[PDB]
Amino acid sequence: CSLIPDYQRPEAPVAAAYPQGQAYGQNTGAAAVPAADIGWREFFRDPQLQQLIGVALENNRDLRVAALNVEAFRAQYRIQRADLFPRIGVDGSGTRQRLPGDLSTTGSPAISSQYGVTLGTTAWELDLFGRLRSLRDQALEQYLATEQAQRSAQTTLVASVATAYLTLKADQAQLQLTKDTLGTYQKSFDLTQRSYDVGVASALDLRQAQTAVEGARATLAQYTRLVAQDQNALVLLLGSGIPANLPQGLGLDQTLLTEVPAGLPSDLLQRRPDILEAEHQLMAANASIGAARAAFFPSISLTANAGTMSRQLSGLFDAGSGSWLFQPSINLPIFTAGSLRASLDYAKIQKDINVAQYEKAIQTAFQEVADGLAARGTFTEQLQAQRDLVKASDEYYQLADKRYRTGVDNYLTLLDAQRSLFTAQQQLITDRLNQLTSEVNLYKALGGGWNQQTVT
Amino acid sequence: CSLIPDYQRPEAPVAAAYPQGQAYGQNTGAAAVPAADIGWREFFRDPQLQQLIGVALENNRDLRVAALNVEAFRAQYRIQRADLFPRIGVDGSGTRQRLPGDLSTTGSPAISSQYGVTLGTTAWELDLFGRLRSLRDQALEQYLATEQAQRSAQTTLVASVATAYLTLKADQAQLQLTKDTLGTYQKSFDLTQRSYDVGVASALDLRQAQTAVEGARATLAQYTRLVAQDQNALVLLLGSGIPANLPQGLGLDQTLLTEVPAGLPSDLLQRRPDILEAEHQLMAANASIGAARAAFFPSISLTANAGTMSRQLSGLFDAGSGSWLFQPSINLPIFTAGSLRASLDYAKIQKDINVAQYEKAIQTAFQEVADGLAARGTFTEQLQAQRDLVKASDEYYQLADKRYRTGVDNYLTLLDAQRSLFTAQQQLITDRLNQLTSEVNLYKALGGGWNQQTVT
Amino acid sequence: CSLIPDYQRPEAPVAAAYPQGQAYGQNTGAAAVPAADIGWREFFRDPQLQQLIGVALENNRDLRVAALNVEAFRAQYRIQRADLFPRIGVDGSGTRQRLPGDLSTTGSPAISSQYGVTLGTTAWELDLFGRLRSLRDQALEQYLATEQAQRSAQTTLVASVATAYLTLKADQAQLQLTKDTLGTYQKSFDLTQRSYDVGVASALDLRQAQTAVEGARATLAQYTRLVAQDQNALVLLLGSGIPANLPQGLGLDQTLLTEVPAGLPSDLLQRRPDILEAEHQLMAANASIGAARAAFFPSISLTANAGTMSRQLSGLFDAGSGSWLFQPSINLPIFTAGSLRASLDYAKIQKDINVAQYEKAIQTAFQEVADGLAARGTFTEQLQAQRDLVKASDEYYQLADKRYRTGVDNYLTLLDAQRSLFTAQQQLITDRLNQLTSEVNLYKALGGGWNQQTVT
Repeated sequence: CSLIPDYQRPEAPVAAAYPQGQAYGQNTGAAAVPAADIGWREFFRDPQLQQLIGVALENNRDLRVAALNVEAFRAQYRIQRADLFPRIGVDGSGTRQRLPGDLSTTGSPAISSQYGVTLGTTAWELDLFGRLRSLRDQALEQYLATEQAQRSAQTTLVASVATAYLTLKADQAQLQLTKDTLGTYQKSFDLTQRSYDVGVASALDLRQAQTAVEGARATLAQYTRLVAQDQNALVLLLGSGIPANLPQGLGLDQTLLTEVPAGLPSDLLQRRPDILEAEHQLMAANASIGAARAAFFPSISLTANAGTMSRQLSGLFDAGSGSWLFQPSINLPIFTAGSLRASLDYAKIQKDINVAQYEKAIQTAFQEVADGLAARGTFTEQLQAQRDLVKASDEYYQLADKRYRTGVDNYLTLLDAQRSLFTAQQQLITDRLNQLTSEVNLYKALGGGWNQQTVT
Repeated sequence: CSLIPDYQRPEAPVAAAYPQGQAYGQNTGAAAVPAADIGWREFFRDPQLQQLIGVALENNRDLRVAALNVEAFRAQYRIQRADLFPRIGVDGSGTRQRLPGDLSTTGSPAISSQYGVTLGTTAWELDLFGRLRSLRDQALEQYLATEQAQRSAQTTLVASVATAYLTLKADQAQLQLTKDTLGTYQKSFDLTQRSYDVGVASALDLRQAQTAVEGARATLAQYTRLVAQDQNALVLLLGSGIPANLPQGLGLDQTLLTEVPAGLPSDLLQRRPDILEAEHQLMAANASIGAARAAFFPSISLTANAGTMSRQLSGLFDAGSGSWLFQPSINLPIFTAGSLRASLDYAKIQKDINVAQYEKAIQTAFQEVADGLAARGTFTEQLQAQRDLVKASDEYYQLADKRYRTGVDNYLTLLDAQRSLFTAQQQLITDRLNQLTSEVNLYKALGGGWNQQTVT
Repeated sequence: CSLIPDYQRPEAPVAAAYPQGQAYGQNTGAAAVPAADIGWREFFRDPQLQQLIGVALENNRDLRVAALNVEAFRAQYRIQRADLFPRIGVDGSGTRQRLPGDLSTTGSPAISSQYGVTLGTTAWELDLFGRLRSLRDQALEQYLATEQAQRSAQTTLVASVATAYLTLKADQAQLQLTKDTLGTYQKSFDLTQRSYDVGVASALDLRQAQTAVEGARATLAQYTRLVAQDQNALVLLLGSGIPANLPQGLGLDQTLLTEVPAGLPSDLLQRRPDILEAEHQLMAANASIGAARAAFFPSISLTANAGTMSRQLSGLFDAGSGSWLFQPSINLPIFTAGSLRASLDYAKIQKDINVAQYEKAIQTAFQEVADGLAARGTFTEQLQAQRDLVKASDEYYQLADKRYRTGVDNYLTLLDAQRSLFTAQQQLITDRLNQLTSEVNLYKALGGGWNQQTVT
């Protein structure tokens, strides 16, 4: 017997379609090559990023823990596996008691005694109704779950490494942008000083100019700090130092990511690792019901022997001192005070809990992918507008500087255009960061980067 | 015996009063109907929200896990409960050994053997000094704790659902506000273009105008994204789709929430579920001391029988083969190497730990409610000022546009007034969101929304 | 025997040096007095903070849990310790069975029986190959780990208390700054009203002025809220009320912190408590290998007696009813179905897992200190620039107000200078907060504030 219930994978409690509305492109339906199947070496066009990910998979201690845990759980399966087979040792026993007259063989106070090197099993449980086999398959599903948890952990690592790298690249651009800008404010301030010296620019003009310089200096210090803290974050996720002979990277203006396709909600159940994870736990919960069911049914047990017994140690390995034992022990529970029913309620409840966690994982997955698509339907429009804003801000700036130098107009307008230009450029860098990050996370949420190369 | 210590609920280590200072309204003292007692159907005036909460309580997988866990722990109580009663089975034994001559009945190598279908108990522990009863009441308090954890989980769910909904409603307003505003910037830009074509507005004016348009376009894309991600967040907390025939909602200008009263700090100990939770764990810790104390005291045990024994299987259900057994086993420990004292130290330490966690929960609760009241004493002033800022910003805007069109004044002033108006309106929406959120959280922290209707 | 493997502390998988680059001061190399050794009473120059920390160490429930847990784990060690010594009780047994004729002494259905108050041990495991001693030293390392976790918890508490206090002091300054500023906007608005009444200032001027007033009012309400919520946060971390007779504090302009030295990366392995923590867990993992190894080797066991036995209860404490028992039981496993190998794989895997967690803790520590130094190499430049920005902003303001009052220039410039001044001052307060916080955290990450006074 196996008393394990049949397993029916529960109904995905999400909509058949990903959402629609103003924020999303049209649903692309079924995907020839699911996003879960696209290798990260392919998804990440930047060759420098690729190597970094590689380093991280080799060296990152959290992922290393996740792989070790797969082994831990296999070892656990191997323990339960062994449990269906008899433990056989060499049991060298030896009683030597003094009894009183009213209990002795003689009738006066005697000293009886025995000895016995044997070979056999004690209390071997014979798995007729399948308590152990159930516990075993429960351990197997848990191993399988832990296998999925590793893949999950990897996809999380890939996403974090790419993000840490992109964040670095962003802040490096902010810093460089700030460098150039400070140079320009210093230049403008010097021109304005020569003008003030010569009688033309006002003290107010000069203070305004100074104001732009100092604000830019402060931002410079900030981004210098952020760039460095980004490297520290990346080195941590790598689990070792930044390699010394990287290929050249790609700038954020270039194309960094492969378009990965939406797929259908239903692909998550076959392809996202933490959903499979949760499913395995459910199947483990389900196997544990078997165990609790078997506790009702009769329970075979067995001690078995062969060896040499004697009255004194000296007669042990002497001819015809041979000994053996054979002893079955069938047991059928009849009255628990509900204990066995309660243990069975417990196991079913545990299954129900895992149904619900499995549903949850599905729901979470939907939400994250939906959000990914909300980003994908909106960031192209946003960057396009933000780029227009930079361009116009820049035209605004060119005019305002000219109108100021020429005496035609005031410093306040120049100051206004300078701020507008600098904040738009910073913001443009951030928007591009956020849009890259949304796709990275979308790739992770579809089923991510477990594969190095695309699987056909 | 029960060797469980008397339980004295520890002293609430918080101030008798909620704080005072510039940030708070006067303490309202004792509350006729404690906030914990106000049903969410009453606290939440918005009928659309009400249904959404309802959907969430039916469908949310995390709360479903919490309820299942209550059952899990009841099942656990039922196990310990059963443990004070004898396990009675049908134990069909059967030895068959070969002994040597110096051990046999004969004096030459013999094969002895027995068989015996019986009915009785093995090693039934008789609970004189109460080890089991203690373990049992420990399981009962844990069940009670888990009951409180569900209520806690519900109050967390109510708070999150209301928040997710309000956040949606806020972003919907931001989006609509942005829509209108873009329309106005487009309109202004077109007017400024006709003016430029006709010789009047300057190129600078035109660039400035353009600048407002593009910034507004970018914000539009952003809020379109946020509105959608908000729906995704709400659908997740609901644990199913947004229903298809909702009542009409209420706008954020309208009255959304019932005024809930402060109460006294002391109400938290009778009414906040995670404080009661922590208390039950403390009472469970306390019950476990009983268990460890009993390990010192003597320990009755019992095997009992009735059945049919025989020398061969064939004589089992034959007349007068009747058999029975009765066997007590009192045991008083005398020398542990401190083990039993250590086990008792452990249990007391575990109680102390739970005293401290119970105190903590109280302290956390105080802090959260205090913060709630800091919000309640300040958000009315803040919104009032922010509304004034909108009004004045709007007057500022009307004038600046007029002065610009009329040639009386420059585009920079118009641009300044346009930004001031738009950021104040956005900020006003956010402030109202934050103030609603503070009360929602305050309601949760007082003891929340476990009840559907107000309890009298 | 101890079958525990030799322990080699793993190689610190971080760079020999802390990072260099634009963000960092030169590496200061080895430190005469490591930062871990500087007492918090010394590191924190503010006497009011010092007392607050003191209060927190006395009263904070989380740290109290951490200390109790050290005791819990010592108790656990004491349990395993006791396990190498024999449990000796008083075992008052007593069988009374009815057998059938074919099993009885007589040959017809008899009722045999025995009784026996004794004193001795049951199944005392004799630790030849060291299963128990291993389990014991595993419990000792776990105790040691938990000891380190307390220190860690303290250093976290010190850092949080200082931070909560600084955050309070910051917001108090923001609030005061806002108070003064509002006073100035009200003053300016009144002057502008008298000007408008008298025919000179324009309606636009007046609206602009109003705008500054209302924005300042809203900020006032906000910081009033934040100041209070900060106190609530501090009171929580203290685990009791704010004392009633504090020394006077220090303002944020003053010197608050001792310069703590970098040290070398290598100091973290001897001095950061959670790294030592992780090491102890590793040494515990390592000790558990011993246990699993011993399961292969033979296994001595022993029951021993002295007492009084009899055929009837009435003969127990009668002369020459003396009884005793002596019974060894050596056992060597021969066939497991790989179970014992699997259990040994498991224990080694568990060691490997702890190698990796130990490495991780080191890596995390490096990252946090590196970040600390990135702050230390950049915040002096940043504050210096931000201070310049305040100064210039203030000059800008003085001029703009003068040029406005005098009819020489417009309100927009005044408005611009007013915003620039107020946001720079707020920002300056925040930067100073962040820079203080970085050093506080840097001190914590080096090895923190376990010591009250500097250790020589």
